[PDB]
Amino acid sequence: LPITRKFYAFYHAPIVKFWFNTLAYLGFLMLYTFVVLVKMEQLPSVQEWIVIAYIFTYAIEKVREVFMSEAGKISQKIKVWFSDYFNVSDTIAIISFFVGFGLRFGAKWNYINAYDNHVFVAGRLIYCLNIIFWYVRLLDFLAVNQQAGPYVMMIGKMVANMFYIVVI
Amino acid sequence: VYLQVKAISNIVWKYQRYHFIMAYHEKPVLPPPLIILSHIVSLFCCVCKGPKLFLTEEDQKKLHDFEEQCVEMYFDEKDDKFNSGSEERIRVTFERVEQMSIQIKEVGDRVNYIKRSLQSLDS
Amino acid sequence: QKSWIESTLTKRECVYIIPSSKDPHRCLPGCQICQQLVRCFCGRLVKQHACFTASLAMKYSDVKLGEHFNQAIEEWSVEKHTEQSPTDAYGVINFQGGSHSYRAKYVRLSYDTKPEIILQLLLKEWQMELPKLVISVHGGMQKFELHPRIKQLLGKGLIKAAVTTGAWILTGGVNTGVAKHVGDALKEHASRSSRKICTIGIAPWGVIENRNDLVGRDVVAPYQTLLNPLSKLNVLNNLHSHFILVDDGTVGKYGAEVRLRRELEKTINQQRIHARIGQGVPVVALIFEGGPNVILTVLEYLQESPPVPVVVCEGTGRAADLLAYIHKQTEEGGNLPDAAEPDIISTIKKTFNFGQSEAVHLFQTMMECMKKKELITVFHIGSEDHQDIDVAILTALLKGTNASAFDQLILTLAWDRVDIAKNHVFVYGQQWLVGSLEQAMLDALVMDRVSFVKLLIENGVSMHKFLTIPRLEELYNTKQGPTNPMLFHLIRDVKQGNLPPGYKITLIDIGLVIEYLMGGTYRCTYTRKRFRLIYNSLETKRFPYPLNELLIWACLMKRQVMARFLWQHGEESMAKALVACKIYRSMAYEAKQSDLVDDTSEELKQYSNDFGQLAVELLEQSFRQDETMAMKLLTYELKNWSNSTCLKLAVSSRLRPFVAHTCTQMLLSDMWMGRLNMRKNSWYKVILSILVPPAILMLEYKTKAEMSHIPQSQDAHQMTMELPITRKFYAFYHAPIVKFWFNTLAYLGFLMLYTFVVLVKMEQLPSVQEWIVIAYIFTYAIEKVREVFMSEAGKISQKIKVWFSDYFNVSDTIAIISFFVGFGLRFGAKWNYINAYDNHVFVAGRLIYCLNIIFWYVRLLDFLAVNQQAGPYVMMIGKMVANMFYIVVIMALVLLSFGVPRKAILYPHEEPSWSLAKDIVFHPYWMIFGEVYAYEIDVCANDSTLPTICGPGTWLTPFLQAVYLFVQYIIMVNLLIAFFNQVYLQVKAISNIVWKYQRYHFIMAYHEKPVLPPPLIILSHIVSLFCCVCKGPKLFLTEEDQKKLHDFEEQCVEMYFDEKDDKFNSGSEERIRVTFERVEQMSIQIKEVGDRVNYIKRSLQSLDS
Ligand SMILES: CCCCCCCC/C=C/CCCCCCCC(=O)O[C@@H](COC(=O)CCCCCCCCCCCCCCC)COP(=O)([O-])OCC[N+](C)(C)C
Ligand SMILES: CCCCCCCC/C=C/CCCCCCCC(=O)O[C@@H](COC(=O)CCCCCCCCCCCCCCC)COP(=O)([O-])OCC[N+](C)(C)C
Ligand SMILES: CCCCCCCC/C=C/CCCCCCCC(=O)O[C@@H](COC(=O)CCCCCCCCCCCCCCC)COP(=O)([O-])OCC[N+](C)(C)C
Ligand SMILES: CCCCCCCC/C=C/CCCCCCCC(=O)O[C@@H](COC(=O)CCCCCCCCCCCCCCC)COP(=O)([O-])OCC[N+](C)(C)C
Ligand SMILES: CCCCCCCC/C=C/CCCCCCCC(=O)O[C@@H](COC(=O)CCCCCCCCCCCCCCC)COP(=O)([O-])OCC[N+](C)(C)C
Ligand SMILES: CCCCCCCC/C=C/CCCCCCCC(=O)O[C@@H](COC(=O)CCCCCCCCCCCCCCC)COP(=O)([O-])OCC[N+](C)(C)C
Ligand SMILES: CCCCCCCC/C=C\CCCCCCCC(=O)O[C@@H](COC(=O)CCCCCCCCCCCCCCC)COP(=O)([O-])OCC[N+](C)(C)C
Ligand SMILES: CCCCCCCC/C=C\CCCCCCCC(=O)O[C@@H](COC(=O)CCCCCCCCCCCCCCC)COP(=O)([O-])OCC[N+](C)(C)C
Ligand SMILES: CCCCCCCC/C=C\CCCCCCCC(=O)O[C@@H](COC(=O)CCCCCCCCCCCCCCC)COP(=O)([O-])OCC[N+](C)(C)C
Ligand SMILES: CCCCCCCC/C=C\CCCCCCCC(=O)O[C@@H](COC(=O)CCCCCCCCCCCCCCC)COP(=O)([O-])OCC[N+](C)(C)C
Ligand SMILES: N#Cc1ccc(COC[C@H]2O[C@@H](n3c(NCc4ccc(Cl)c(Cl)c4)nc4c(N)ncnc43)[C@H](O)[C@@H]2O)cc1
Ligand SMILES: N#Cc1ccc(COC[C@H]2O[C@@H](n3c(NCc4ccc(Cl)c(Cl)c4)nc4c(N)ncnc43)[C@H](O)[C@@H]2O)cc1
Ligand SMILES: C[C@@H]1CC[C@@]2(OC1)O[C@H]1C[C@H]3[C@@H]4CC=C5C[C@@H](OCCC(CO)CO)CC[C@]5(C)[C@H]4CC[C@]3(C)[C@H]1[C@@H]2C
Repeated sequence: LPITRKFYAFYHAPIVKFWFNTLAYLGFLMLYTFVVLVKMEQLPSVQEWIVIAYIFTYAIEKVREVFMSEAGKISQKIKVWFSDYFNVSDTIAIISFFVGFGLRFGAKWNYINAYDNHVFVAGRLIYCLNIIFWYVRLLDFLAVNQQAGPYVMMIGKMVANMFYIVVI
Repeated sequence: VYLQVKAISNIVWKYQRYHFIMAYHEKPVLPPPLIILSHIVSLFCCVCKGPKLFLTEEDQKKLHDFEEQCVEMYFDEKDDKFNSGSEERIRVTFERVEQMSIQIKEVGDRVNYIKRSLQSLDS
Repeated sequence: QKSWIESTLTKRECVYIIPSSKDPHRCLPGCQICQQLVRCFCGRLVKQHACFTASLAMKYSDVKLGEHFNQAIEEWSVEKHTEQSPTDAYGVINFQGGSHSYRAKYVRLSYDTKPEIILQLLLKEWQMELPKLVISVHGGMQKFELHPRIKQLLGKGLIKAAVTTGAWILTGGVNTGVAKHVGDALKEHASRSSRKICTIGIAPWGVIENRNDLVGRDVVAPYQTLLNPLSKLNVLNNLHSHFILVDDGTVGKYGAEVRLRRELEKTINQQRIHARIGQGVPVVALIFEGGPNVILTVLEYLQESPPVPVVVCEGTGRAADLLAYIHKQTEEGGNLPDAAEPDIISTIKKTFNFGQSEAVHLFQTMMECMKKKELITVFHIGSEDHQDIDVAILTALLKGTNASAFDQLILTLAWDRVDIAKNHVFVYGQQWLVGSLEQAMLDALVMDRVSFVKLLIENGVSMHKFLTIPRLEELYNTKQGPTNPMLFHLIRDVKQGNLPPGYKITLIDIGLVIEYLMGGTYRCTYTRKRFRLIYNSLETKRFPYPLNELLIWACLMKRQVMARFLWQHGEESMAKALVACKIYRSMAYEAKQSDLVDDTSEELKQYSNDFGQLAVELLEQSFRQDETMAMKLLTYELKNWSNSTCLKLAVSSRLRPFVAHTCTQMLLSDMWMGRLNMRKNSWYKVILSILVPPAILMLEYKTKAEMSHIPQSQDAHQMTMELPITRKFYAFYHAPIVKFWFNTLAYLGFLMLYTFVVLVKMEQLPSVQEWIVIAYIFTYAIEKVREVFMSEAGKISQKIKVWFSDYFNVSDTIAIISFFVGFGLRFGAKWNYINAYDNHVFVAGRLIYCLNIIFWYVRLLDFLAVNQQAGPYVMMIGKMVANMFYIVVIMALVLLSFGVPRKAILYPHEEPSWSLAKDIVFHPYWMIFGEVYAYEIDVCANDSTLPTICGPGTWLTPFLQAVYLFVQYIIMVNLLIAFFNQVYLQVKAISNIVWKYQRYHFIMAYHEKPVLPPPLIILSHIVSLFCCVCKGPKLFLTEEDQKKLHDFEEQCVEMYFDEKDDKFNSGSEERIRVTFERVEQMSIQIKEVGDRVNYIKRSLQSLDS
């Protein structure tokens, strides 16, 4: 196979698109985690800008995933993509981070001590909680394996079929 | 409830593996920090400029032949898996042996007439 | 042109015109209605002959104006008045409406076509293989009628003979004749849809119905099932596959059967039946009620050269009956009994409705038909006369056609059918040629016909006699069978890349493959200096044990069904099966690695575990007879398999169920004992007798009789050839159980000192204890080196690959290397002379000790697993740690899902630090173990240990943690419990087997270990070193005992088969099968009596009256 057709066949492989997103997402969770733990000044650090960039561009990937879906009438496109645990959890996590970035960038910043503007405080605690949507998503990646998938697909069927013991 | 959720959860997994693979098979190459490039390319050009199993007409026939034979076997095997089973051979055996009893005893009668005959014909 | 059919074949058709019967019927002016109706002698309506040149004559009436010598026309020359052109009717019938739509196919050619063309397209274009029989059914073709038994039974044969020989039944095609009748059989049987009989049934395009439906080039046809009551044109019969529709160039006419159905028959009989075989493909002629023409056609095949035989049938109709009728009257053929020589002509009259001049003419044909009664037969369904027309058909080609039993057999070989030859070739008083039996075994082996191998080896063909170098050597060099295309791969590997053009495989080569497949040091006979000589020189050119040499062939070339057959024969049955399990297991590994197409590996892995399961099932059949001899079987030097052992082969194939049998464990115990009888003695006494040497003299040992089944070294054999006091010590100390309890009590005296050093302070120089500690490890390390260099394996790269495939030999390497980093930095240091633990070098070297210790307590599981109860539980902790890696990663997301928000919400001023890598992982890990940090939740509360962490957002952590533990203590930690509880039997069952297997490698390591433990072992090293520079076990039998053991194996094999045959024949499922099949047959033989008895009654009601 020639050199030019020997790249195109790699990059347009599903396994490659996976291990080329995982290593990005696992480089997103290592920066976001860094932002969440480390203090946060008036303006986003280089890391936090890259964090917003992923989510934003990721959100666009989730819109185009809807409009260019197989389904027909939009009301049916908006009924298969929301019948998915992680596409809801993205919606909740993309909408929430932009409540967080809204109240974090959009704030008065007392200039004496942060965490004296409850607006600023709020927008962070949105970040520090939205994070749970993004570690839990690694089960979308970890379930690729023939051994791990099932154990991920059991934690739904054990949480569901024990609601009644847990009320007792 | 472990076996009966582990058996299912394999099947729900192997089913969801379809919707997952066939989403990367239409996903951009480039990940969601740099995907915006592949979006602008597709956007810019779609305003300006799924998979298929491409067979040759010869292979459409060879595959068509494959389906035909494989159907024919499915029936020819199950018919034998039924006729070869013991429960079925007991049924036939039973129903024969019923019929056999009949066609023997009527001979048993008839033979008893050919005997009392020859005991008296020539005498 | 794109189509080889019409590119080659052509269609003939009338091009001139010849008015057939000029005289018009009615409608006073002839001119129009004459031409409109009066057909050409061409065939169809004269007006229909388009073919433009004729149509510029049809314009007025015809060619050759009106009268214009009306007599002159009257021939329709089928070359001048009839030109041909490329075919435009060749396609595929679909038989519109057919109940699963059975298919066929058609062409349309000119009868002058030569058979080379019909044959080549048949086998190229239509893509078939040459058959192995041609049943050309030249019978009567008048839609005739039969009785059910002969409608039904006669097919049971005819189908069967043709599916068992891949035949091509060659009918007349049409559904109003012999074609119609075979279809009645073809459907009643259905051939269990497959590539069954590939019936041809050649007929014309002239008498055919719906010719216009299937016109066009390579075109599907809507050919329809027209059972219109009159329909002068006829349908092709249903079940017939491939058709030919030879267009003479005329509707209505006949003749497009014989011009080709002659040539085809001869032309197939001209071709070779198979690559190996060199006969002509057989032709057999079947007759269903024939006719005036057929009864001559019958005669023609009798008169052909080759004399193609015929098969007729009593009770299909006129001809088959009469040919069977005169077969009764005529005796010898030459006779005709003259008392009835027109009395048959009385019958010849009534059956047909013949006349007189033809009556003798039929009778004439009957004579030459009988003149050779030799090559013709009859089917008497009414009696037991060679039942099931198969045998008659298959047989008839052998009885009549003069051919040697070789030439007979070799045909039956091609037809994969012994039952014929078993009862019609291998019959009484036969002229069996000297080498024909041999030359046939050459063919049955290569072609994979085990059934004829069995047949020939029964009738007498010694493998010892039929197994030279040249014979055997080419059996590899054949493609004429189910070849493994992988054998050529392993060869080109061991040649290191070399690959000549044709490459005659030599027996040097097969040896080097087996040396490579069996591994270790397995030297085949094919590579030894002796055999290398004689191979470069060519009964001394024979092999002693052939079925040991073919069993390799049958397995290298992946011919399982041959391998098992060649296994039950011969001798050394257990050994052979375990070699096969290694070869297949070894080919599978090379297939996976070196792929080219479909792995065939699971095909081989199934082939290994089949043999490898016979050995296990052959052993138990020997362990249940005499457990003693069945332990000698596992140990006697084989001498045909590289001086190896029936057990060292199982271990080589990782065949756990054999080493984990209860005979391979009672032997290993008997070696674990040694010369000790530890069923009387007790483990108390050994531990005493070690620390009390003179208590050895009160231990009850075993006699040389009780150590017959126990393989020994040379020296112990000598101490039993040449008990005294001096031989009563040597037998103790050189016991494996003693070498164990004499190392444990050292190692357990090492761990009690090392532990003392680790805990107690450590001054500048090692204390007496720590010197003894170093001594053990050092001398122990030497024991681990010599354990490698003097290992069984060959090339060092393989010695350095088995000793590192062991959990504790790695852990030693890590622990011996590490302690000498520790002793290096502990002895090699400056020692501040004010306080230790102020030299980080010294500190370091200790913490190496205090951590290396974990390698040395964990090793007591190598000692504790000796027990039959503890071993498994030790061999489970591997299979539970392995098969839960994936729950435990899910348990680490949840940990950081919680640890990152909490350290973010509670400590919101943290500069970058390494503490942000502990405190996101630290407390959330100790929560899994029930430490809730209850006075650190709700840090703003009044009972808090963290009243300074109170700030914005810190009310969220009680919720996160609630969610956390519900996952990490109720969902997930109780998912483990449910994991283990449900994977317990299936790991406990295994872990027993993995333990009982590893007990081999453990015992047989003390059986080559020094007596003296790793503090004092250095003495036994220097002794062996000093002397080896200056100066495994064997089961020593006497020649008499080699025979008694040989007898033991023989009988035990014979029972294994004789028992399983009865366990199958005694089972209910099998008795139902027979009962069923009998009771079917019984129904038949009763009801026929029920008939017959009903005739003997109506008789006697009227005879005397
Ligand atoms: C695929 C489908 C699923 C995904 C859905 C995707 C859509 C996501 C849905 C989003 C809807 C959620 C609400 C909007 C977010 C802001 C809300 C907010 O509080 O704003 C604040 C900031 O408002 C500003 O104007 C300043 C900061 C810039 C706004 C950036 C947010 C919009 C980005 C959206 C990009 C989305 C596009 C993504 C690409 C498609 C207003 O409050 P404040 O000014 O801070 O208050 C000052 C108070 N003080 C003066 C007393 C201190
Ligand atoms: C910084 C962070 C701040 C926020 C933190 C707080 C986060 C709170 C945590 C939230 C937990 C989120 C996980 C649950 C996801 C849904 C599960 C699912 O898919 O169920 C089912 C969806 O069934 C349907 O019928 C589809 C529509 C229902 C969607 C449910 C929306 C829940 C919204 C909650 C709003 C929460 C928002 C709260 C916050 C304002 C599964 O599929 P199905 O049943 O087969 O689908 C029907 C298909 N069918 C008809 C063909 C069969
Ligand atoms: C006091 C505390 C109380 C407990 C608190 C809450 C804890 C519990 C969680 C609560 C979250 C709310 C979602 C509940 C799930 C609903 C759906 C379900 O049950 O199963 C359904 C799918 O299930 C899923 O898609 C998700 C299953 C839940 C996973 C929980 C997250 C684990 C990791 C979080 C780590 C966080 C750690 C850090 C936290 C800071 C499947 O059900 P089914 O039977 O197959 O039905 C058919 C489905 N069908 C319609 C699509 C065909
Ligand atoms: C079967 C196969 C598996 C087993 C493998 C068996 C082989 C084992 C493999 C071993 C490889 C591991 C490395 C070698 C060990 C020393 C490393 C080290 O740090 O040395 C140190 C001591 O160096 C000295 O020279 C002083 C002490 C004597 C050296 C004794 C160690 C060698 C013994 C080996 C006997 C092995 C043979 C055993 C018998 C066969 C160097 O550092 P330092 O001088 O302390 O630093 C001073 C710094 N300061 C001045 C600032 C304070
Ligand atoms: C944050 C903490 C996280 C947990 C920490 C880590 C803890 C866990 C341990 C980690 C150690 C790393 C080794 C893991 C084992 C891998 C191999 C395996 O799974 O099984 C394999 C063998 O297994 C063995 O030979 C060893 C099994 C592990 C025993 C663990 C030590 C127990 C005692 C420690 C006491 C320490 C107490 C003191 C501590 C100071 C068998 O697997 P299989 O399926 O049969 O496959 C076929 C094998 N075949 C190829 C040979 C044919
Ligand atoms: C269940 C049966 C039990 C009862 C039910 C009754 C329900 C009624 C509940 C009512 C809640 C509202 C009243 C409280 C607000 C008053 C103000 C206050 O104290 O603020 C405190 C914040 O504390 C909170 O905000 C408390 C938590 C609010 C959410 C409650 C859970 C949602 C319902 C359940 C759903 C969950 C989802 C489950 C997911 C699976 C601040 O005070 P502080 O703490 O001292 O810190 C400040 C210190 N500083 C100023 C120095 C920095
Ligand atoms: C969105 C997807 C992107 C794709 C990812 C790649 C793009 C991301 C690339 C670069 C991003 C950063 C560039 C800007 C400048 C960085 C400065 C900085 O932080 O320096 C710090 C290192 O860096 C960190 O501590 C944070 C970044 C590295 C670790 C986290 C991400 C790694 C994973 C992603 C990559 C591997 C993937 C792994 C998984 C497969 C060092 O400084 P400090 O720690 O402050 O201390 C210094 C000492 N002092 C303070 C005393 C002076
Ligand atoms: C930057 C430099 C490069 C290195 C960076 C990257 C390092 C590596 C990255 C990740 C760690 C795991 C690597 C193992 C992959 C092995 C291959 C494999 O088989 O993958 C499998 C799973 O494929 C997955 O992608 C599984 C999920 C991993 C990504 C998500 C993070 C989960 C780990 C974090 C969780 C928190 C734990 C936190 C712990 C502190 C897919 O194949 P298979 O199942 O074998 O398929 C079977 C059949 N088949 C083989 C025929 C197809
Ligand atoms: C490598 C393998 C070799 C084979 C092993 C045998 C060879 C090893 C032989 C002898 C080694 C010691 C000889 C040197 C001098 C010892 C001095 C000493 O320590 O005295 C102490 C006893 O001893 C101990 O406390 C440590 C040694 C004995 C216990 C640990 C090993 C026992 C196991 C091995 C043997 C049984 C095996 C059991 C399991 C099967 C007593 O002094 P103290 O404790 O300091 O207190 C005194 C009071 N004072 C301080 C107030 C004054
Ligand atoms: C110096 C003065 C003398 C006293 C010192 C010596 C004392 C004794 C030494 C050790 C204690 C155990 C002794 C039991 C032995 C009984 C005999 C036996 O059957 O052994 C078995 C196991 O053989 C072993 O060797 C098991 C492992 C013990 C040595 C390693 C230490 C593990 C225990 C410590 C771990 C740390 C725990 C910490 C706890 C605080 C072997 O035989 P079997 O399984 O019966 O075989 C079944 C079939 N058969 C019978 C037909 C063949
Ligand atoms: N290859 C591959 C592959 C890749 C990813 C996945 C994960 O698939 C996620 C989808 O799987 C769906 N899903 C799931 N998801 C399991 C799950 C999701 C999230 C979490 Cl935190 C957990 Cl504790 C478990 N369970 C389902 C069920 N019981 N019935 C039907 N659908 C289920 C869910 O809607 C979600 O959208 C599965 C397979
Ligand atoms: N008789 C006897 C006898 C004596 C000792 C042993 C101990 O086992 C020794 C070997 O056993 C091997 N082994 C083991 N060892 C188990 C083990 C070893 C160490 C530890 Cl700490 C633990 Cl938690 C468990 N598991 C194996 C497996 N699942 N498959 C194949 N081999 C396995 C391992 O390589 C180790 O070297 C086993 C039997
Ligand atoms: C998939 C998983 C997602 C979460 C996670 O794993 C992978 O992502 C990782 C990224 C890590 C951080 C990267 C860089 C640094 C900088 C360093 O700066 C030293 C400065 C100074 C000290 O004084 C030198 O002198 C401090 C540590 C820190 C913040 C890491 C902490 C652990 C983190 C958060 C890891 C976390 C467990």
